[PDB]
Amino acid sequence: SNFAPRPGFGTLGTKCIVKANHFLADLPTKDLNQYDVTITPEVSSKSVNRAIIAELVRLYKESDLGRRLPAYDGRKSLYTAGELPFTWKEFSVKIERSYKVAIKFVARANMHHLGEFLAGKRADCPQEAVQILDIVLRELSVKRFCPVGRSFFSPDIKTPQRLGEGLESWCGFYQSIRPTQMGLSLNIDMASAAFIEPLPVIEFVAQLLGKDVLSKPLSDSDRVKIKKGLRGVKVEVTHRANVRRKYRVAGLTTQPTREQHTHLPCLQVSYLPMEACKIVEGQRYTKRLNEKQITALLKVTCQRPRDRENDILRTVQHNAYDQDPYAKEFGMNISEKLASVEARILPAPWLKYHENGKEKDCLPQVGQWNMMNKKMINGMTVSRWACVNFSRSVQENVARGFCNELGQMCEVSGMEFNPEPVIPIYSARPDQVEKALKHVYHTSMNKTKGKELELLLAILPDNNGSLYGDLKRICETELGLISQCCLTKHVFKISKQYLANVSLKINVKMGGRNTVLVDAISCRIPLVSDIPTIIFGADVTHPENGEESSPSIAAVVASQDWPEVTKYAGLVCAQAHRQELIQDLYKTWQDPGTVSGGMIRDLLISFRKATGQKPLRIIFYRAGVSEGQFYQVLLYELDAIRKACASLEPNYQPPVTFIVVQKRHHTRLFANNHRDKNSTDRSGNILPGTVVDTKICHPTEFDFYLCSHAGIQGTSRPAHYHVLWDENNFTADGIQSLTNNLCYTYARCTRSVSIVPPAYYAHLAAFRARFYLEVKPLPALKENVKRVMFYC
RNA sequence: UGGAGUGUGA
Ligand SMILES: [Mg+2]
Repeated sequence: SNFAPRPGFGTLGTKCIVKANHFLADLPTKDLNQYDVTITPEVSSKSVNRAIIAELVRLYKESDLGRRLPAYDGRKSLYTAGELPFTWKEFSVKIERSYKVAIKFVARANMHHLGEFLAGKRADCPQEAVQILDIVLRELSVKRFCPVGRSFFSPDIKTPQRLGEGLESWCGFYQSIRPTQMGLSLNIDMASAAFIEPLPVIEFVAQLLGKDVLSKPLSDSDRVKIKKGLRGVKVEVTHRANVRRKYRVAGLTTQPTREQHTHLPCLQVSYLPMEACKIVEGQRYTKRLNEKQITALLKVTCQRPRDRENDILRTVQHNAYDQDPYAKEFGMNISEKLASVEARILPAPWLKYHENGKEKDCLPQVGQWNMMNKKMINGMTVSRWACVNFSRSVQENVARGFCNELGQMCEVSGMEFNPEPVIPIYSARPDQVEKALKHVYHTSMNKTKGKELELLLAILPDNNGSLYGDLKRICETELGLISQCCLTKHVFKISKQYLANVSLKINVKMGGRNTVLVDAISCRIPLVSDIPTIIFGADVTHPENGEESSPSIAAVVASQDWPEVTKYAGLVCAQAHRQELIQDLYKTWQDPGTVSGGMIRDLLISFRKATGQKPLRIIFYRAGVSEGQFYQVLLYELDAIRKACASLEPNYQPPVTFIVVQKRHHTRLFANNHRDKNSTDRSGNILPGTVVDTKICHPTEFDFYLCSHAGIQGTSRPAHYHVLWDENNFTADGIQSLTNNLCYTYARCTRSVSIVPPAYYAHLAAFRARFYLEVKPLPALKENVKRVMFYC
């Protein structure tokens, strides 16, 4: 069947007005038609095909096209308002390479279907009409800019400037039409991406290396880095007077020119000298940025909400959609004002802390609170602990003092940290991590009469490198320990807030919890606390662009303690490259008969063992989907859940509520009045816990926008929750309030988070599991670690 | 790796 229809509109919270970045578009009625494109020989170059089509149009616009102006998608589809006076005619295009183009009328799209879908009278989205409108709107943007997909950004509009290590950053908008509740919306939003500067090869190499290589040949690592950076760069020769030929470069010779600047190897297309070549403008940097040039872009793309709103308004008026021939002929009419969306600021929930404290309750003012005069619900009275000093700057006395300070902070925050460790702290070196870990574990087990450790405070260096991952992998797949790796800078500079955050982390890293909603304690949460429910969360973390070697990791967590649900236990796996499903939610093989598996079954069994009873309802929070596979993901990951529940106990099919969360979109909400105190306590974003479900949401399906976090800088992007499946029959107010309330139960922070802790923990587990691989099956987690939040 | 929050809808 189709998705879950929207049951209604929310009412809770104080009314307020925000401004979205969606611009109303009025659909035309011109009987738009699509004409197929066939070019022989076949070339997969979108720019070349577009140029060929443009030349064909210029040649034969008044010949047999009837003065009708086509709109070409770029690869295979051509759209024209009305109907051309011909059906199947072929035109020859000579660029002098010659091409043969075949054009045939395919079918006629229906704008009335788009109107019916936007009016809420059906549930099927006319992808054809939406794509035709998008392409006819973006023809002029493609012509005037450099397309990178749905974003057309070019220089001389924001003065692109230096980024770091050669490549720079460009600025511009992101345009994508979308069918919303109020009608078609042009989702214009500012965007930026990295570009390679048109610099000579010598200058670019010097900037990337940050030094001079006039007389120093490159090392193996330097050569590998140069090849990785330069793989896929177009360069043009400049030594010739009037030969503007281009030579794509992917391989570099291993020998110098003599075997000018002939010492260094010359690029191979013969052997093109690297001293008389220039990088072609417009190239895009692949892979991912480094830690130094990511922040340089962050200082560019991170601007105030008012500045971003003004930039979007300026960009929309700069395109002038009311003047371009494509939209004038096609009947398009785009507005130039931000939608005045009404919102609702949901109230913050009451948090209950331990009775043994001055403050037994807390009301988060602006989405963040403090632990002063409060104690955790559950201390864990850690008794056995040890420390490893993987650093040389810090001394034994300094490390012992840091441990004592952390313990005192834990005790005053509500723990019972042991004053003295099992074994005296000793300093090792960051290369013998395995030997140090086995030595510490074996010594601790030899002492304390064969009782395992409960914690391991590790002071690893600032830029350790290949050390944190190895340490965590060994401790969580070969030893079975719990570690609290810290950095040397914070050990040297002790701050009470840092100690409190570390205490909050190590409380939940050893069982128990530190804060609970009063509604959860009082068994008063709508449609949750009435009967036991297990709240799941999934996330699939794909590797860095082209990384076939490394597989993709999927993680699934689930709440484990009922009456005050805060404790999530998760499992991880490794599946095929760039796979958008989770093949390990259920697995059946032959073993004498057919023993089952998967993560759903294991987590349900763990929940049953932990709380004494099987869960009665399920609330699934999926993440990491790309909007192109909702149907497939829902079908597979709901059939897997049903089969896992059936296999565990017969006739056990609890209701499920499949909700997909994703923050990767370009829907921004701005404060209606920037001169008023209705925004965050800073000079920035809108108030936390504000819900939007009108005028920018799906016309018929069930979704909402929730900005539950207090943005610290830049324009905070609210999360998007889409309820694909709903068997509990959640009301709009109930689901919005529940999702907002969970955001206040994050273990590691004393603030409200943007996405739900289920999905956030699933993402953290998936990101952490990348350190375990060293083949399709990941190493098995130890049995003393899977029951505790090792990832937090 | 104290933490939340800021850049890509494959
Ligand atoms: Mg994720």
